Amino acid sequence: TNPYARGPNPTAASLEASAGPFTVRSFTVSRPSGYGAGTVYYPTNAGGTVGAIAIVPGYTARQSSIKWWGPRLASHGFVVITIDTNSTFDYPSSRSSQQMAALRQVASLNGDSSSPIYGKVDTARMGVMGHSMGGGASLRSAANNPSLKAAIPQAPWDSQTNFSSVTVPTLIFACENDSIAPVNSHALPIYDSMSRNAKQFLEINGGSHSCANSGNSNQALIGKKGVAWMKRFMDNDTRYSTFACENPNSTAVSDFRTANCSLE
Repeated sequence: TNPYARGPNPTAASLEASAGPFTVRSFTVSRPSGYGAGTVYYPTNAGGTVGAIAIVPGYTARQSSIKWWGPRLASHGFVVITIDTNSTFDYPSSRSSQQMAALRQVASLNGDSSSPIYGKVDTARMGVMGHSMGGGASLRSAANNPSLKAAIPQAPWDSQTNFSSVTVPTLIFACENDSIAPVNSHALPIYDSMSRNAKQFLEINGGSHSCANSGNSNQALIGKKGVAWMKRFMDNDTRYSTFACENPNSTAVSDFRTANCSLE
């Protein structure tokens, strides 16, 4: 039996719903260390320790742009920290350092008797997500920290596209009509550079640059795939292998690619 498995057996409906089975609470980090601000979302009743995920917004953006992931993931059994960066003008490398600092503070708070997440986190199981320059940050975090269990960059942007050293299971969300981080020069080549990992590419049909941000019209599909990816790879939960590795068969998807994804 998988010591990391949490929650009931998944269905398409359970993954497409606004919330998973678990009750979610949140709090603001009092003295953020290494980043600007943070909100921690956590399940109150997960039935065991859970992995943690740090999410970074893009340039000139704030927590609001990515915060829909907080409740969506936490309600399926993850601790999620959404952050503001030291400056909204920070570039990917700086964003990556702050993303890892956010994971470190979640791990420290796990050992803080006064924190709401005291003893709730399996601090060996961590993941990274982020939008555009925060997606580049997540890729840098994965390349520099191979012990990370999963990475989900959305509409990624960086000054380079070669992330060939990444061995972390990486799911890239791309927005077909993105004019800020065009898929042909960003998301697609970044996806194609990784030959050493489980990976996936899901492009949203007709999507603009913000197609996976808070308020998007595809939270059923995007949330299904993000939660399934984190379940399969952060929890080793093979109940989610089909949901994580399959073509979703959606008219909202204009391009789907995947490699080294079990599907068993």
